[PDB]
Amino acid sequence: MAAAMTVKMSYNGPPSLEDNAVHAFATTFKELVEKESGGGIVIDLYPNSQLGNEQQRMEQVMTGPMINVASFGGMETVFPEMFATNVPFMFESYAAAHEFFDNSSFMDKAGKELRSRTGIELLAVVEEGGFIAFTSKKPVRSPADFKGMKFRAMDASQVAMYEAFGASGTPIPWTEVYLALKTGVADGQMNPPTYIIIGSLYEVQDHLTLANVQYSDQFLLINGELLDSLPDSQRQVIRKAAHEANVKTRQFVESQVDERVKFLASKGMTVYTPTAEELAQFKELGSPSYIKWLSGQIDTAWIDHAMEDARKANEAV
Ligand SMILES: [Cl-]
Repeated sequence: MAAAMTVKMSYNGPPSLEDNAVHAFATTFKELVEKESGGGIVIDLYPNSQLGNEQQRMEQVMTGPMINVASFGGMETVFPEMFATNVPFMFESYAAAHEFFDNSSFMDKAGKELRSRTGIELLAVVEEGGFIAFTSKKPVRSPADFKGMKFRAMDASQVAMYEAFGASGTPIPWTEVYLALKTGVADGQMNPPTYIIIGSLYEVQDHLTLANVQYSDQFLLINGELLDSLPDSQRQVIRKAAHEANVKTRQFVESQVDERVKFLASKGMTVYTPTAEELAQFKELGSPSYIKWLSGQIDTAWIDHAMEDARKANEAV
Protein backbone atom coordinates (compact mmCIF):
# COMPACT_ATOMS: atom_id res chain seq x y z
CA MET A 1 0.00 0.00 0.00
CA ALA A 2 1.01 3.58 -0.82
CA ALA A 3 3.30 5.30 1.68
CA ALA A 4 2.02 7.96 4.07
CA MET A 5 2.57 11.57 3.04
CA THR A 6 5.56 13.00 4.93
CA VAL A 7 5.66 16.79 4.87
CA LYS A 8 8.51 18.88 6.29
CA MET A 9 7.64 21.92 8.46
CA SER A 10 10.05 24.80 9.04
CA TYR A 11 9.82 27.58 11.63
CA ASN A 12 11.84 29.82 13.94
CA GLY A 13 13.03 29.32 17.52
CA PRO A 14 13.73 26.45 19.95
CA PRO A 15 11.43 23.43 20.47
CA SER A 16 10.12 24.51 23.88
CA LEU A 17 6.39 24.09 24.37
CA GLU A 18 6.64 26.52 27.25
CA ASP A 19 8.18 29.51 25.51
CA ASN A 20 7.90 29.38 21.74
CA ALA A 21 4.36 30.04 20.61
CA VAL A 22 5.29 28.86 17.09
CA HIS A 23 6.63 25.53 18.41
CA ALA A 24 3.39 25.13 20.39
CA PHE A 25 1.49 25.82 17.14
CA ALA A 26 3.52 23.32 15.11
CA THR A 27 3.25 20.65 17.82
CA THR A 28 -0.54 20.99 18.02
CA PHE A 29 -0.80 21.22 14.23
CA LYS A 30 1.30 18.06 13.78
CA GLU A 31 -0.85 16.15 16.27
CA LEU A 32 -4.17 17.26 14.74
CA VAL A 33 -3.13 16.61 11.14
CA GLU A 34 -1.88 13.14 12.04
CA LYS A 35 -4.88 12.29 14.20
CA GLU A 36 -7.42 13.69 11.71
CA SER A 37 -5.79 12.15 8.61
CA GLY A 38 -5.52 8.82 10.41
CA GLY A 39 -1.79 8.63 9.79
CA GLY A 40 -2.09 9.47 6.11
CA ILE A 41 -0.17 12.70 6.63
CA VAL A 42 3.00 12.93 8.72
CA ILE A 43 4.48 16.32 9.72
CA ASP A 44 8.21 16.41 10.50
CA LEU A 45 9.20 19.47 12.52
CA TYR A 46 12.21 21.66 11.77
CA PRO A 47 12.61 24.23 14.58
CA ASN A 48 15.30 26.91 14.94
CA SER A 49 15.23 28.17 11.30
CA GLN A 50 17.28 25.01 10.78
CA LEU A 51 16.70 24.85 7.03
CA GLY A 52 17.54 28.52 6.41
CA ASN A 53 16.97 32.23 6.97
CA GLU A 54 13.60 33.85 6.10
CA GLN A 55 14.29 34.43 2.38
CA GLN A 56 15.75 30.92 1.98
CA ARG A 57 12.75 29.15 3.49
CA MET A 58 10.48 31.23 1.27
CA GLU A 59 12.37 29.93 -1.77
CA GLN A 60 12.04 26.40 -0.44
CA VAL A 61 8.33 26.56 0.19
CA MET A 62 7.77 27.89 -3.34
CA THR A 63 9.75 25.18 -5.13
CA GLY A 64 9.16 22.08 -3.05
CA PRO A 65 6.38 20.16 -1.27
CA MET A 66 6.55 21.60 2.27
CA ILE A 67 5.30 23.88 5.04
CA ASN A 68 7.00 27.07 6.29
CA VAL A 69 6.11 29.46 9.11
CA ALA A 70 7.34 32.77 7.75
CA SER A 71 7.84 36.14 9.38
CA PHE A 72 7.47 39.51 7.59
CA GLY A 73 11.18 39.15 6.84
CA GLY A 74 10.18 36.30 4.55
CA MET A 75 6.79 37.59 3.46
CA GLU A 76 8.15 40.94 2.25
CA THR A 77 10.20 39.19 -0.45
CA VAL A 78 7.22 38.10 -2.58
CA PHE A 79 4.20 39.80 -1.00
CA PRO A 80 4.78 43.24 0.55
CA GLU A 81 1.01 43.83 0.26
CA MET A 82 0.71 41.92 3.51
CA PHE A 83 2.31 44.98 5.16
CA ALA A 84 -1.10 46.67 4.75
CA THR A 85 -2.29 44.48 7.68
CA ASN A 86 0.55 45.65 9.88
CA VAL A 87 -0.06 49.39 10.33
CA PRO A 88 0.84 50.56 13.85
CA PHE A 89 -2.26 50.62 16.11
CA MET A 90 -4.51 49.09 13.47
CA PHE A 91 -6.22 46.71 15.94
CA GLU A 92 -7.65 47.73 19.29
CA SER A 93 -7.70 44.18 20.68
CA TYR A 94 -6.84 40.53 20.12
CA ALA A 95 -10.47 39.96 19.18
CA ALA A 96 -10.40 42.66 16.47
CA ALA A 97 -7.29 41.16 14.89
CA HIS A 98 -8.74 37.64 15.02
CA GLU A 99 -11.85 38.97 13.32
CA PHE A 100 -9.82 40.67 10.60
CA PHE A 101 -7.39 37.79 9.99
CA ASP A 102 -10.08 35.11 9.98
CA ASN A 103 -13.03 36.81 8.25
CA SER A 104 -12.16 39.99 6.36
CA SER A 105 -12.49 40.18 2.58
CA PHE A 106 -8.98 41.66 2.55
CA MET A 107 -7.61 38.30 3.62
CA ASP A 108 -9.65 36.47 0.96
CA LYS A 109 -8.29 38.88 -1.62
CA ALA A 110 -4.73 38.83 -0.27
CA GLY A 111 -4.85 35.04 -0.11
CA LYS A 112 -5.91 34.57 -3.74
CA GLU A 113 -3.30 37.05 -4.94
CA LEU A 114 -0.45 35.44 -2.98
CA ARG A 115 -1.40 32.01 -4.32
CA SER A 116 -1.58 33.01 -7.98
CA ARG A 117 1.56 35.11 -7.73
CA THR A 118 3.80 32.76 -5.78
CA GLY A 119 2.30 29.28 -5.77
CA ILE A 120 2.06 29.44 -1.97
CA GLU A 121 -1.14 28.88 -0.03
CA LEU A 122 -1.74 30.80 3.18
CA LEU A 123 -3.27 28.48 5.81
CA ALA A 124 -3.29 30.65 8.93
CA VAL A 125 -2.11 33.96 10.34
CA VAL A 126 -0.38 32.61 13.45
CA GLU A 127 -0.46 34.72 16.60
CA GLU A 128 2.81 34.04 18.38
CA GLY A 129 3.29 36.88 20.85
CA GLY A 130 1.32 39.74 22.36
CA PHE A 131 1.43 43.24 20.92
CA ILE A 132 4.97 44.23 19.95
CA ALA A 133 7.18 46.05 22.47
CA PHE A 134 10.52 47.88 22.16
CA THR A 135 13.74 46.88 23.89
CA SER A 136 16.94 48.91 24.37
CA LYS A 137 19.80 49.76 26.76
CA LYS A 138 18.33 53.22 27.40
CA PRO A 139 14.78 54.18 28.39
CA VAL A 140 12.36 54.79 25.60
CA ARG A 141 9.17 56.59 26.46
CA SER A 142 8.15 58.40 23.35
CA PRO A 143 9.28 58.67 19.71
CA ALA A 144 11.45 61.63 20.85
CA ASP A 145 13.79 59.16 22.60
CA PHE A 146 14.55 57.32 19.33
CA LYS A 147 16.61 60.26 17.98
CA GLY A 148 20.15 59.11 17.31
CA MET A 149 19.57 55.46 18.17
CA LYS A 150 20.45 52.30 16.23
CA PHE A 151 17.61 49.77 16.02
CA ARG A 152 17.57 46.29 14.56
CA ALA A 153 14.86 45.76 11.96
CA MET A 154 13.24 42.49 10.95
CA ASP A 155 11.89 44.00 7.73
CA ALA A 156 11.88 47.14 5.57
CA SER A 157 8.66 48.39 7.20
CA GLN A 158 10.44 48.35 10.57
CA VAL A 159 13.31 50.31 9.00
CA ALA A 160 10.77 52.89 7.81
CA MET A 161 9.24 53.27 11.27
CA TYR A 162 12.58 53.75 13.06
CA GLU A 163 13.50 56.49 10.58
CA ALA A 164 10.20 58.29 11.13
CA PHE A 165 11.08 58.37 14.84
CA GLY A 166 14.59 59.64 14.07
CA ALA A 167 16.51 56.41 14.54
CA SER A 168 18.33 54.27 11.99
CA GLY A 169 17.14 50.83 10.94
CA THR A 170 19.26 47.85 10.04
CA PRO A 171 17.90 44.51 8.81
CA ILE A 172 19.40 41.73 10.91
CA PRO A 173 18.26 38.08 10.59
CA TRP A 174 16.48 36.88 13.72
CA THR A 175 19.12 34.25 14.54
CA GLU A 176 21.76 36.99 14.78
CA VAL A 177 19.95 39.62 16.87
CA TYR A 178 21.72 38.85 20.15
CA LEU A 179 25.10 39.16 18.43
CA ALA A 180 24.12 42.47 16.82
CA LEU A 181 22.87 43.94 20.10
CA LYS A 182 25.96 42.99 22.10
CA THR A 183 28.57 43.93 19.52
CA GLY A 184 27.03 47.42 19.29
CA VAL A 185 25.61 47.16 15.72
CA ALA A 186 22.20 47.80 17.26
CA ASP A 187 20.98 49.41 20.48
CA GLY A 188 17.40 48.12 20.42
CA GLN A 189 14.86 46.04 18.55
CA MET A 190 11.12 45.26 18.56
CA ASN A 191 9.29 42.10 19.44
CA PRO A 192 6.64 40.63 21.69
CA PRO A 193 7.96 39.27 25.01
CA THR A 194 7.86 35.66 23.65
CA TYR A 195 10.81 36.36 21.31
CA ILE A 196 12.58 38.55 23.85
CA ILE A 197 12.50 35.49 26.14
CA ILE A 198 13.42 32.80 23.57
CA GLY A 199 16.34 34.78 22.32
CA SER A 200 17.46 35.51 25.84
CA LEU A 201 17.58 39.18 24.81
CA TYR A 202 17.20 40.29 28.44
CA GLU A 203 20.94 39.55 28.73
CA VAL A 204 21.82 42.33 26.26
CA GLN A 205 18.83 44.67 26.74
CA ASP A 206 17.63 46.11 30.04
CA HIS A 207 14.75 48.41 29.04
CA LEU A 208 11.34 47.20 27.88
CA THR A 209 8.67 49.57 26.55
CA LEU A 210 5.15 48.18 26.42
CA ALA A 211 3.97 50.36 23.53
CA ASN A 212 1.72 47.62 22.07
CA VAL A 213 2.58 49.09 18.69
CA GLN A 214 1.69 46.18 16.40
CA TYR A 215 -0.10 42.85 16.40
CA SER A 216 2.49 40.07 16.46
CA ASP A 217 1.95 37.33 13.91
CA GLN A 218 3.61 34.97 11.45
CA PHE A 219 2.31 33.08 8.45
CA LEU A 220 1.59 29.42 7.94
CA LEU A 221 2.56 28.68 4.35
CA ILE A 222 2.14 25.53 2.30
CA ASN A 223 3.31 24.79 -1.22
CA GLY A 224 0.12 25.01 -3.24
CA GLU A 225 1.07 22.34 -5.72
CA LEU A 226 1.47 19.91 -2.81
CA LEU A 227 -1.79 20.94 -1.15
CA ASP A 228 -3.76 20.66 -4.39
CA SER A 229 -2.28 17.22 -5.18
CA LEU A 230 -3.84 15.81 -2.00
CA PRO A 231 -7.31 14.17 -2.02
CA ASP A 232 -10.10 16.52 -0.90
CA SER A 233 -10.50 15.06 2.60
CA GLN A 234 -6.74 15.50 3.21
CA ARG A 235 -6.88 19.14 2.11
CA GLN A 236 -9.71 19.92 4.51
CA VAL A 237 -7.81 18.25 7.34
CA ILE A 238 -4.79 20.50 6.85
CA ARG A 239 -7.02 23.55 6.65
CA LYS A 240 -9.17 22.63 9.65
CA ALA A 241 -6.08 21.62 11.69
CA ALA A 242 -4.43 24.95 10.82
CA HIS A 243 -7.39 26.87 12.22
CA GLU A 244 -7.76 24.63 15.29
CA ALA A 245 -4.06 24.93 16.20
CA ASN A 246 -4.37 28.67 15.73
CA VAL A 247 -7.26 29.09 18.18
CA LYS A 248 -5.33 27.08 20.76
CA THR A 249 -2.06 28.98 20.22
CA ARG A 250 -4.00 32.24 20.65
CA GLN A 251 -5.00 31.05 24.16
CA PHE A 252 -1.34 30.06 24.79
CA VAL A 253 -0.16 33.53 23.81
CA GLU A 254 -2.84 35.77 25.37
CA SER A 255 -3.21 34.09 28.77
CA GLN A 256 0.52 34.32 29.57
CA VAL A 257 1.31 37.86 28.40
CA ASP A 258 1.42 39.37 31.91
CA GLU A 259 3.54 36.56 33.32
CA ARG A 260 6.02 36.93 30.43
CA VAL A 261 6.53 40.60 31.29
CA LYS A 262 6.88 39.62 34.95
CA PHE A 263 9.53 37.11 33.88
CA LEU A 264 11.47 39.75 31.94
CA ALA A 265 11.39 42.02 35.00
CA SER A 266 12.92 39.28 37.17
CA LYS A 267 15.81 39.13 34.67
CA GLY A 268 16.68 42.78 35.39
CA MET A 269 14.53 44.40 32.75
CA THR A 270 13.17 47.84 33.56
CA VAL A 271 9.59 47.79 32.29
CA TYR A 272 7.85 50.97 31.15
CA THR A 273 4.26 51.55 30.03
CA PRO A 274 3.85 54.77 27.97
CA THR A 275 1.33 57.35 29.13
CA ALA A 276 -1.79 57.92 27.01
CA GLU A 277 -0.14 61.09 25.61
CA GLU A 278 3.04 59.24 24.74
CA LEU A 279 1.08 56.51 22.95
CA ALA A 280 -0.82 59.03 21.02
CA GLN A 281 2.48 60.40 19.89
CA PHE A 282 3.71 56.93 18.91
CA LYS A 283 0.56 56.65 16.76
CA GLU A 284 0.25 60.09 15.13
CA LEU A 285 3.88 59.88 14.06
CA GLY A 286 4.01 56.11 13.48
CA SER A 287 0.87 55.24 11.53
CA PRO A 288 0.92 57.98 8.91
CA SER A 289 4.66 57.53 8.23
CA TYR A 290 4.19 53.81 7.90
CA ILE A 291 1.40 54.23 5.34
CA LYS A 292 3.34 56.87 3.37
CA TRP A 293 6.36 54.58 3.14
CA LEU A 294 4.18 51.58 2.15
CA SER A 295 2.40 53.69 -0.52
CA GLY A 296 5.71 53.79 -2.38
CA GLN A 297 6.04 49.98 -2.54
CA ILE A 298 2.56 48.70 -3.38
CA ASP A 299 -0.71 49.90 -4.93
CA THR A 300 -2.62 52.00 -2.36
CA ALA A 301 -5.87 50.11 -3.01
CA TRP A 302 -4.44 47.42 -0.66
CA ILE A 303 -3.97 50.04 2.04
CA ASP A 304 -7.54 51.46 1.61
CA HIS A 305 -9.01 47.97 1.68
CA ALA A 306 -7.00 46.97 4.77
CA MET A 307 -7.91 50.08 6.72
CA GLU A 308 -11.50 49.61 5.90
CA ASP A 309 -11.64 46.02 6.93
CA ALA A 310 -9.74 46.82 10.11
CA ARG A 311 -12.27 49.56 11.00
CA LYS A 312 -15.04 47.01 10.47
CA ALA A 313 -13.25 44.42 12.63
CA ASN A 314 -12.60 46.91 15.43
CA GLU A 315 -16.28 47.82 15.41
CA ALA A 316 -17.60 44.29 14.95
CA VAL A 317 -16.21 43.28 18.35
CL1 LIG B 1 4.04 37.80 24.54
